[PDB]
Amino acid sequence: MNYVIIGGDAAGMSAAMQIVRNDENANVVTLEKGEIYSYAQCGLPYVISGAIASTEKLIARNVKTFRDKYGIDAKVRHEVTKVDTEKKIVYAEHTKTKDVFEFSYDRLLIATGVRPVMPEWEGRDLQGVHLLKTIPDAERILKTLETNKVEDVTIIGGGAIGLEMAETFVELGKKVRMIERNDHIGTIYDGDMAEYIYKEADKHHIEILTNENVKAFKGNERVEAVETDKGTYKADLVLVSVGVKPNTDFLEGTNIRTNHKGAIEVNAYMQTNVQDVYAAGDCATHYHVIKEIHDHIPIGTTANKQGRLAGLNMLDKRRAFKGTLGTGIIKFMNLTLARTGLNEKEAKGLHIPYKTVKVDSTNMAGYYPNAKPLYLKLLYRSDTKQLLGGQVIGEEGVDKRIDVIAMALFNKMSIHDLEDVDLSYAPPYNSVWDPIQQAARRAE
Amino acid sequence: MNYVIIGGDAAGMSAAMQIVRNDENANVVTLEKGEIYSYAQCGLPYVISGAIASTEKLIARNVKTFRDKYGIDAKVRHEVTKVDTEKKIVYAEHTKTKDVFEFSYDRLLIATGVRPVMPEWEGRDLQGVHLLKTIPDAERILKTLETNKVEDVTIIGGGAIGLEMAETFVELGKKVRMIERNDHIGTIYDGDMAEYIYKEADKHHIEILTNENVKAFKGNERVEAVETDKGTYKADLVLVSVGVKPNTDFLEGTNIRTNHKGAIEVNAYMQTNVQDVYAAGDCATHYHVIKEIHDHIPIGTTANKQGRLAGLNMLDKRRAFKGTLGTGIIKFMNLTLARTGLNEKEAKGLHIPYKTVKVDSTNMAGYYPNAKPLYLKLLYRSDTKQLLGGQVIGEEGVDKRIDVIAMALFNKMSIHDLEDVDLSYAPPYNSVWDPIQQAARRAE
Ligand SMILES: Cc1cc2nc3c(=O)[nH]c(=O)nc-3n(C[C@H](O)[C@H](O)[C@H](O)COP(=O)(O)OP(=O)(O)OC[C@H]3O[C@@H](n4cnc5c(N)ncnc54)[C@H](O)[C@@H]3O)c2cc1C
Ligand SMILES: Cc1cc2nc3c(=O)[nH]c(=O)nc-3n(C[C@H](O)[C@H](O)[C@H](O)COP(=O)(O)OP(=O)(O)OC[C@H]3O[C@@H](n4cnc5c(N)ncnc54)[C@H](O)[C@@H]3O)c2cc1C
Ligand SMILES: CC(C)(COP(=O)(O)OP(=O)(O)OC[C@H]1O[C@@H](n2cnc3c(N)ncnc32)[C@H](O)[C@@H]1OP(=O)(O)O)[C@@H](O)C(=O)NCCC(=O)NCCS
Ligand SMILES: CC(C)(COP(=O)(O)OP(=O)(O)OC[C@H]1O[C@@H](n2cnc3c(N)ncnc32)[C@H](O)[C@@H]1OP(=O)(O)O)[C@@H](O)C(=O)NCCC(=O)NCCS
Repeated sequence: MNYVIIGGDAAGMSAAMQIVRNDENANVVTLEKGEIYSYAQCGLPYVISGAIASTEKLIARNVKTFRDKYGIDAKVRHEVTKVDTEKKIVYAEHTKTKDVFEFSYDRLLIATGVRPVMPEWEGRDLQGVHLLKTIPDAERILKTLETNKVEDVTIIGGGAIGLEMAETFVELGKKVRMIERNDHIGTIYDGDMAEYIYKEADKHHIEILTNENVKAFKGNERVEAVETDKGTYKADLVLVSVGVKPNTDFLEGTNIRTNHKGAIEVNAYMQTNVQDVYAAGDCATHYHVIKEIHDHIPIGTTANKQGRLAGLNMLDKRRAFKGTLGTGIIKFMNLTLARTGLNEKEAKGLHIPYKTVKVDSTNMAGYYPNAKPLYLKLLYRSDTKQLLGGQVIGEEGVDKRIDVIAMALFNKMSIHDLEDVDLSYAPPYNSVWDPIQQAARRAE
Repeated sequence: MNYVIIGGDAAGMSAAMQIVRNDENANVVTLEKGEIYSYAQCGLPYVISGAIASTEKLIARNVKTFRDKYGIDAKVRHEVTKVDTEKKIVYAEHTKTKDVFEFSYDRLLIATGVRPVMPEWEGRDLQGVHLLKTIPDAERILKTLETNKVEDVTIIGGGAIGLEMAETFVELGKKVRMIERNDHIGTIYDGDMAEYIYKEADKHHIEILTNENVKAFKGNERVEAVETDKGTYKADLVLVSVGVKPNTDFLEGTNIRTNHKGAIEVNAYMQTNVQDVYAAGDCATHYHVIKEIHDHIPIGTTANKQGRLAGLNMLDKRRAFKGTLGTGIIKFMNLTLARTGLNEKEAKGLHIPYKTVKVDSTNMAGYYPNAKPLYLKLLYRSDTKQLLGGQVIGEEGVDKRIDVIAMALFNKMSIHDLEDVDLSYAPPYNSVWDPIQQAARRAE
């Protein structure tokens, strides 16, 4: 009956909505550190590029609707600093006044996501050095672009956010450099597939520096350069995108179990090891359908799914989380980059015996106008032929293929079974055998 | 060792290639009535529209390649007129010289497809009255368009071909009318989804006539009008697209079993009831994954799969055909029209208890530029919640959704399990919950 939720975004409010819809007696208090509930972080790079009019467009439901329409007691500017799991009390600080409030719970959900990491580099705090996570973050980047002469941009790190932001700055007419981390090589794409990414970057004049270590950001009051172990380069704006950390520091002393990076362990039902405490989203671990271990792959689709499940389970509407597949998709310049399941680094790290098939193909009938190349790779088990993962790169029809591969991994299909599926074909959409099925046929 | 195949297209040559690849000693004779092997009938409307340079582009493999590279004794202009299943002899008549040849078989495959039906209308034979099946057919339509002054085009019938051809003639700048058969209402799309098709046709000034019966085609040497039971309309070119008949006429007298429309019955292994006689493609029946009965849904994806399977089984590499889902996709003007599994007419005819969910949604994040409307309908069993079928209509991202639905149907998934699949999401491709999942959530 008293439900407390910490975090006011995808996971926390997916949970809140379930409770509110399915328990009319429920007293729901939500605790959010900032001033903005339920917004699409994913739209941030597209507001910065100007493709979306403003950050207000990213708001999915405001705090006024949560309060007035749904009877949720949604707090803004409340940062939780401590949880007492024996007394069942949450302590929150008002972020302006610093006055302390306490909230009694019957069931608690931790839905506090992750934060971007800023390594301990000289110059970290120079004006124009940025992280990107929140609407205020995006506004500070725009403010730097508005109030300065920005021509050279350096991105530290790659991955989804780094690549999307490279595109965003290219589209804003900047000269973009990105300095990539070698600990992140092979983590998303195999090396033979990442080649298409390097080619596309190079084609659009995005300089990618490999095997080079940042050491300081240089400047007086603002950044003007980035220093690495191999040079110093002019930069008028630096975006740091090198990793994330679960926002779980405040739970120190609660006995709530955490993996090595600080993500909260959850069982099938979003429950922690501590009675009546739950977790969901980027702050929690994510059972992996193919690894069969609790991984950490923080994304918004998983966050919404786990938050919804956590709400249902907190109402005792028992329902197991089926897992994540590690699915990810990125728009990068002219290319779409998609992957799901295990890549080679992951399969090797698990000691799962696998083979691969790679096909350079087209997204549709080769004779049809504007058929575009499509590169597709599948991993499958050597013994049982179970499909393990796929990576797809090209300009069109990539999302279709990764979604089909995601479906196959979800159903634990053997690679050769993909040959039997009655997928759609007409000349404007596909070939009579889909690229996935042609790759399946080449498998042993 | 002596394999005889009748039909030199998708099913027949898919079989041929398997036999040739997997039996070094095999003597393969293929018998094709026309002069063209292995071509994409699907590309024909797109050659006619000018989108594809010529019919030559549609040829996948030459008879010269089959003969020289693969050692297949590929005959052209050989029309099989009878089969003696006791003596195991195939009788073919040369289409020009009328000479008769005998071919002895150890295993026989019938891969003779369907033919478009021309009802017995006065004027059937007027110049400018056309069927569309073969490359010569497309050439004759082009000849009519090149010579004759064509302004008004009438299409009799609908379905994929009628719709694709209405677009083709619009793009060639003609005034297009379609006269639709009421025996085919609800057979492909439910009435509520067909509405989008009528709106789209009307939008582009394609006049569609309903509950109106053709009576005659009028003209001198060439066609110039179409008469129905309600009027007579100018037409300089008529395309008739009212149904297909399996090309199995010639088998009368054998004991080879056929369904009511003449399609040859095949078991799991593409075998007829007659020892050592197989069938595949449009001339055969198609086991339906969801109906659990042998249907007839002639389409090129199925023909290639069945032909390949027939070749394999003819070599005793035993492999069962898993079935068809009745998947179909059409480009029509600005819309993509897709369906798979059962629609309401099919579910009702089978007495399967079902419910439906319909969602008016978008293909991607609503705040992202050029997000387009997406209309999606699912049917599911009211008892077990098994997904039964789906129809998807919209401008972009329709093929992706139907392929995901096809995968779900293939795996016999419950509608609510769709909520748990880790499908891809980024703002340019989808919403955080795919439309399929939002519809799934609305189901009982
Ligand atoms: C630039 C960018 C692009 C992205 N693109 C995609 C994409 O294309 N596809 C995709 O699926 N995902 C994408 N994501 C990720 C997706 O946005 C997140 O996974 C999702 O927001 C996670 O939801 P969550 O509720 O777990 O955490 P969050 O959305 O981070 O919400 C956590 C909330 O908790 C609050 N909080 C933290 N600590 C406390 C505390 N002590 N007290 C009170 N409140 C606290 C924070 O203020 C925050 O609002 C992207 C993210 C970024 C930054
Ligand atoms: C305009 C059009 C558009 C299409 N679009 C699509 C689409 O978008 N997607 C899709 O999946 N499918 C599409 N199809 C259907 C697809 O083309 C067919 O399903 C596929 O060609 C069927 O292959 P099949 O080998 O069984 O029959 P066919 O390809 O018809 O081949 C049978 C062959 O047998 C020969 N033959 C017949 N009788 C005899 C005889 N007695 N003796 C000797 N030879 C004989 C014929 O000459 C023919 O070449 C389309 C068809 C048309 C006409
Ligand atoms: C906005 C947010 C609170 C969603 O709240 P929600 O109420 O769960 O979602 P909706 O408002 O779409 O409502 C969904 C429910 O209403 C039901 N519903 C919606 N329309 C319906 C209709 N017309 N008829 C019947 N039922 C309907 C749905 O079936 C669904 O039911 P369920 O929850 O029992 O499965 C949550 O997603 C959020 O905070 N998001 C943050 C933004 C975000 O997603 N960020 C990550 C993006 S990277
Ligand atoms: C063209 C046609 C003969 C295909 O013949 P095919 O030889 O089976 O097809 P391909 O040439 O693509 O060869 C496929 C085989 O080679 C193998 N192969 C292809 N490239 C390979 C490679 N690079 N490395 C290893 N193996 C490869 C495939 O795995 C496949 O093997 P399998 O048959 O054992 O599964 C047949 O589809 C046809 O006649 N089509 C008519 C046109 C049509 O499709 N019409 C209907 C469209 S509507």
